[PDB]
Amino acid sequence: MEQAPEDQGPQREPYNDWTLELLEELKNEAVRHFPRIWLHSLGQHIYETYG
Repeated sequence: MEQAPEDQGPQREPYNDWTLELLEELKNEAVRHFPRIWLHSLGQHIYETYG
């Protein structure tokens, strides 16, 4: 074993020493292609957040 374990199919598990780094990737992903992680996320929390 020398890789991030899927665990019951493709499923998140950020705890591992592998994913300690793949977390680094994931957050990198969340600060690379992140405009609509602000804009469609808000677009969503406006549309859904009616009142």
